[PDB]
This record gives sequence, structure tokens and C-alpha cells, in this order.
Amino acid sequence: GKVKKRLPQAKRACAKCQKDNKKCDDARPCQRCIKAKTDCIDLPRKKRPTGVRRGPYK
DNA sequence: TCCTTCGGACATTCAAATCA
DNA sequence: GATTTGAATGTCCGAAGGAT
Ligand SMILES: [Zn+2]
Ligand SMILES: [Zn+2]
Repeated sequence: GKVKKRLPQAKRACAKCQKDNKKCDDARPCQRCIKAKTDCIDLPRKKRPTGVRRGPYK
């Protein structure tokens, strides 16, 4: 029954953290961009459209 | 040793589907 | 209308190999 627990996620990951698959944080610039001395950039998330059927549930 | 890369486990998003 | 479902979507651990 290995379902490991994680610490709270960053609310949103900046572009560099998304690309690196590394942990972001909630301040801007994030810690990883502070360390790299690079610009910390937020990108838009995909928004689910309405009208897409799923089929019956259980 | 530090840094970069990344497969896939852990977690979130939210309209559809279902309930009441 | 209110609550539940669950695939799409998002986050980032931990391992491997490269860089310094
Ligand atoms: Zn970040
Ligand atoms: Zn950043």
C-alpha cells in the first residue's frame, strides 16, 4: 500500500519549474529562479471548455 | 559534489453526471 | 439546485548521467 505523501504543492509553478519538473513556491521570483538568477514567468493554464461529454459514471 | 533532465507517482481542476 | 465523479491537467520526487 505505497501511496507516499507530499508536502503542499505550490499553488502555481513558474515556467522554469514546469520545464525542469522542480518544486516552485508561492513568492515571485521563486527560489529556483532566484538561485539561477533568471526571470520568473507565470504561464496560463488550460481551461476546460463546456460541452464535452464524458459518458455515464459508476 | 552540483546541475540538468525526465518517467511517472502524487495531486488538483471542475463541467459532466448524478442525486435529491 | 446541490453533491459526486473521474479524465484532463498540473506539480515535482527521486534516479541517472553530465558538468565543474
Ligand atoms: Zn518556480
Ligand atoms: Zn520561477
